[PDB]
Amino acid sequence: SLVCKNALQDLSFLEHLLQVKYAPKTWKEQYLGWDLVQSSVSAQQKLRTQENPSTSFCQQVLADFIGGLNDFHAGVTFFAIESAYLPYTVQKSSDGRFYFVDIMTFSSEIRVGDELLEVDGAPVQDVLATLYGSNHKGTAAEESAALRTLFSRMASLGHKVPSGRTTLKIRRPFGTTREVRVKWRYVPEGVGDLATIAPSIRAPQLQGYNIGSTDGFLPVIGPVIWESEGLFRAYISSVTDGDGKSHKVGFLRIPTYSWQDMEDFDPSGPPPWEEFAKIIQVFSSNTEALIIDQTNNPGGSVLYLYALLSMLTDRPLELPKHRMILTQDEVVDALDWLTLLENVDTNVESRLALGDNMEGYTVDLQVAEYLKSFGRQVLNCWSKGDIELSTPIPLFGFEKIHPHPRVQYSKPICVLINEQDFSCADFFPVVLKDNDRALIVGTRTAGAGGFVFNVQFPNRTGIKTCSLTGSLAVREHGAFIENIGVEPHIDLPFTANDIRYKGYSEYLDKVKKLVCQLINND
Amino acid sequence: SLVCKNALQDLSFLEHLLQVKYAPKTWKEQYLGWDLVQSSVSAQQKLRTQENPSTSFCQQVLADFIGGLNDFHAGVTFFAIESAYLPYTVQKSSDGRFYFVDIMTFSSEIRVGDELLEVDGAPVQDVLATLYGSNHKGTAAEESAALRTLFSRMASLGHKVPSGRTTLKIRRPFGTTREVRVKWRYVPEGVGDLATIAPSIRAPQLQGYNIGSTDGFLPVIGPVIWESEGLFRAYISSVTDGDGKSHKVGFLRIPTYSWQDMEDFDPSGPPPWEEFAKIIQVFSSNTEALIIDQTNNPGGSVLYLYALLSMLTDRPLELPKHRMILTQDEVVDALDWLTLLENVDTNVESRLALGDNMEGYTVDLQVAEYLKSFGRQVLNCWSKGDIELSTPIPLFGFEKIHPHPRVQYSKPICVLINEQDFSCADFFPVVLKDNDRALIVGTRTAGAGGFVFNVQFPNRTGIKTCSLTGSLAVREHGAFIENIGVEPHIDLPFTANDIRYKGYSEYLDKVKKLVCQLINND
Repeated sequence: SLVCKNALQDLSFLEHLLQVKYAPKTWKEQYLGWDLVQSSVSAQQKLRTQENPSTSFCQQVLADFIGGLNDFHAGVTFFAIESAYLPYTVQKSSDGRFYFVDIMTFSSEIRVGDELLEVDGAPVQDVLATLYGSNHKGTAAEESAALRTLFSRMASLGHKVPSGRTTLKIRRPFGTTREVRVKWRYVPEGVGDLATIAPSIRAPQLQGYNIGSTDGFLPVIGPVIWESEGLFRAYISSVTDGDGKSHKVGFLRIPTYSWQDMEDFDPSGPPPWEEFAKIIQVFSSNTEALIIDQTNNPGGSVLYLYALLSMLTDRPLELPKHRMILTQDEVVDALDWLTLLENVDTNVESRLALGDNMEGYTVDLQVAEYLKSFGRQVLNCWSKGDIELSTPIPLFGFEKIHPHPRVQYSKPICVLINEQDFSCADFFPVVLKDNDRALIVGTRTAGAGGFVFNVQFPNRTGIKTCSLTGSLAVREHGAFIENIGVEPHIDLPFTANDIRYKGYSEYLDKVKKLVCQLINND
Repeated sequence: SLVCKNALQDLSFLEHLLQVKYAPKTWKEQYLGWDLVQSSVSAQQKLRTQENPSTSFCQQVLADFIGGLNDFHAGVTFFAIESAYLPYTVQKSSDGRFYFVDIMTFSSEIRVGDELLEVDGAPVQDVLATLYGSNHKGTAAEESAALRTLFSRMASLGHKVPSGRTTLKIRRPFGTTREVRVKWRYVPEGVGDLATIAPSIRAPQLQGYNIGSTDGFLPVIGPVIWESEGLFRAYISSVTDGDGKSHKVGFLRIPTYSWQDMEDFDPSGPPPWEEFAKIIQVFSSNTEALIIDQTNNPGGSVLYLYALLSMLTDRPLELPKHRMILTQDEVVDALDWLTLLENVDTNVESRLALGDNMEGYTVDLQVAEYLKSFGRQVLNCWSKGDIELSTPIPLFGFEKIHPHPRVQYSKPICVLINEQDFSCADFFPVVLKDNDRALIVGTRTAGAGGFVFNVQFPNRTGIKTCSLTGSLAVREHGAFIENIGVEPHIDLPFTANDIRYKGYSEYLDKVKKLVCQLINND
């Protein structure tokens, strides 16, 4: 089959990429027991045993292949518009129950607070399992990612896309069970399937709960005495400990690290790191502690991550490093750095070459020194042959974060994290935890440790982008971040009660106690 | 050998790319007698047959492989910085002699006008031959392209970079012949040769005359009575025909079609197409004819090219079409135009969606209909399997160039072209000549007629980018532009007298004579 031959040829290329620039390969083989060849043959078998397989089929098989790496940064997108979604958002309680927390439509028999029991006569947990990847380990993170695709399928991601209607068995809060008939919002495929066209081909002739949400879903922690009216959701409340003694506590939500994609961001007005700074000043002056909600964050720019970290300390913070796979491509970046900073010996000279700030991070002679150090280390590894999985190297050469020159929050911090924190959102709590700067609370993060790089190549299988991880992050003490993530100091999952009434009062009550203990420092 | 295995693996990927998205393949096989598998096997031999090869050696072989396509748009750049340069510019006359026309250095032994006889003891011609591509066809375009690298060698382009002193043998205008010792401005390689690193690579272990010159190199054809002071070089001169009768003739130079790269261009200010409109309004009033200097133009933005062409006609012009190779990547681009203009149904909406214009080309409902038609034509081809080399299709669906609404030049035009006009500089004369709007004078254009795409992929051979041609432009009469380019009406090459005495008097006298015959409308 033409379609089949194309998929096998492209499968071998993706297989090849994994052997050239996939830094976590060795980790996956040892941690998951993953085997490139077997996994590859397992996919070839699915392609070869179909029957006039469709382009869609092949895309689905290739996505599962890359899906077997159990890597959030490793995936495959296709040139396919087909999709189907249901205007519902659910959240799972620590005791295994799924509740609707948001409905985006008309008074359907499904309301917020109802519990989801089945999908097409099958228990929700069993339907989710069919959405897991080949090497599913059972982490909360993989579970949640699967949940997110329960009501949002896209051919561009390799999902099977359903159409028509489906049955959801829901449970009302007063015990009434009802089977509800819902209809997928379906967008038909626009790219014609290559198999249908194959026989007619002629030889050439001449002549919110969303990840990244600004506000998040947590209700205020107590009476508000102050509130920011800018980009970020931030405010001051008064919490009374178990001794009727009031305390002023700051609350701030860091929604994403790709600052330009922030809801309501205006490229003409002042950058987001400047408004963040205005909020910290207020907090430094009028608060005794700071709660930072970092849940449901996709990550984004590292330099921005560093920018925010630099305003939450008055002492340098040690940073993790990355084991990299080097090619002459990285070597040229190294040389570019060294020449750009060649004649830099003063703070003024640093800014003249790098700018006043790098996405919020203050530029100094120290920044220029780190970057030069970075280029020298890349060049040294290259000449030493340490290029398959390099000695750990810090991004941009930054060994540590130095306190911002003007604003520095120095009181106790309590960061809230969850299974939907990836990339920089993994790093934020890692840095604060390992440097003992803050109390980490919530549930283990996703474990997406390594920078991504995308690869595009012409093909007739519909592959648009294959993204891969080019590094393996390692913490001060040796622990890898990939797949493990960051464990919180206090495991605090959401209960059925927190979710069922959308009050999260048991979660917030817990958070308030911890903070009070931080203040009273007992 | 590791560097060799890698080059063979990467060569095989380049070979594959040519079997998937290289539109002029069929044309190269029949017009050039080129054979993929044959050239490939030849490259493999050079690699294997080499005694412990270096990275740059392999890069040279892969560049020679791609150069065998004899396509100005097909090339390979490498992550390498080594390079050598000599501060001289040379121009070849029709009789086959090379005279210096520019010296970017101190008053050395070489002067403008001197004739270049040899380089490194070998005659100039033989030195150029070492630079020709596998399937060199003797065209002037190919020989000028090689001449451009005589004094500029870059490893980033796969050239062998020389260094040290060399000998240029020249001849003074009065007969004296001298051997001049010179030194290459040499930049050594900064990206370590992988072959030198191979033995120690450890296994992964866990934890003017330039193309695009604004002014060009032609001196005014007569006394300047008027002169523009904008970005372009334009003026009005009074050419007294054979009978002393003075005629006011304008002169305009179109340096490039990538307006953003123009000399002194300023984004924060009025666009080049607006200044072009200003200049034309002036010629419509104060000239009886117009000479367009379009030599040494690298091409650029198609829309911008249509913009300028719409301001030089009062009647519509037929446009060439393209035979494209299609993958779902292109099908998606097509669908995107269709959704973007899904609700466009009036002139006003057309501009709300596209802007008052697209790089100078007047936006109208017709324009939008053209774009939707383009998306529909691509979809139809896909559904028919006409994807290896589709039936001809106009870029953006633009069947014809519609005259600019505010400014149009009605009087006769003379366009000067040469072998260093590529891409859009091929189309400009092709459109005017096919629609009988202008007199084309000079020498055949390069013949680079197809759109390009760039491919990147991780590798240890140091390949940065590989550009390929994804389309074959076809003229109304059925002739291809690729390799053939466009032939002028009057063949007027630059004679030795034109070059040596840097006056192009023989040339400009012929141009002036040809003009007056047009103003006399005989």
